[PDB]
Amino acid sequence: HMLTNLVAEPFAKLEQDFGGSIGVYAMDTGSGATVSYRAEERFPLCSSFKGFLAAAVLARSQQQAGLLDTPIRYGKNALVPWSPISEKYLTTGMTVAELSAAAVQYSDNAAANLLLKELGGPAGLTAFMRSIGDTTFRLDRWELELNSAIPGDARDTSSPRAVTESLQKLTLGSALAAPQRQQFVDWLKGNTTGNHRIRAAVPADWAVGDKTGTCGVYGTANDYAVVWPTGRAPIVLAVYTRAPNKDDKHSEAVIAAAARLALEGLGVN
Ligand SMILES: O=c1cc(CP(=O)(O)O)c2ccc(Br)cc2n1CC1CCCC1
Repeated sequence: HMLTNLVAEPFAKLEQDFGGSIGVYAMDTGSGATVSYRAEERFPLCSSFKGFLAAAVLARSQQQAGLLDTPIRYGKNALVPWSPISEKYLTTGMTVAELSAAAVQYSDNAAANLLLKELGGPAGLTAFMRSIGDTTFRLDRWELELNSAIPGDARDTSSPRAVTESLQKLTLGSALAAPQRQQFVDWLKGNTTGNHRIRAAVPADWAVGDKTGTCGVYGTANDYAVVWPTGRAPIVLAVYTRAPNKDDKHSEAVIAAAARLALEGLGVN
């Protein structure tokens, strides 16, 4: 609740050094204690929607047996920049399960767009988020246009608090059936793109699943994670940044430092 104040001045100093805005929401699932800094502001999702995309695919797999094993074929024209798995299987195709793992663990853009098409596009993923009680999340566009991160534009945004609340529901709550919940957790744990973000703030003997996002403009980048500290209940957190100038650079170091301050606020140093 009021752990925010153990670290509200440290967050203001971090954001001043960064030269932009940092949004943080962290929840101790044991006590319900929370740390919030700009937790209600909108930040561009960038690639961070791909974790929710995989969760929506897993949800649909509860109603559509065989969905995950469905082979998907795609042409050269489906490849977009940063498609490091899907480019290796262009001549063969991949299963829905494989595309979901590529979208989560490599942030694969072709895979993301192919899975968006299966769900009925950005409105389809937005519908899934509404179905679990998230009224903040909006996806509007596809890869790569959703990365514009225009100041003041609500398109393709959510808030750190809504991302944390939704992540808790999907990974630890009852939004997915048990097998689907563990598959989502296992994809997040195998992510390869987040070593310099939240993961950099967590001890090596704690389990962590995360999903990154990097727009590449307006100092805009983010990460959300579930962390299993030993001997206590899991922590769910979201760290989002943006900056006023198109040329402003994101900082992975600032996201790690924000994650450290959120864990210090919850008393999990
Ligand atoms: O779509 C992505 C995906 C990633 C990996 P994540 O978003 O951090 O999960 C990414 C990473 C660093 C940076 Br700079 C930019 C990125 N873009 C936008 C680019 C503009 C053309 C090429 C893709």
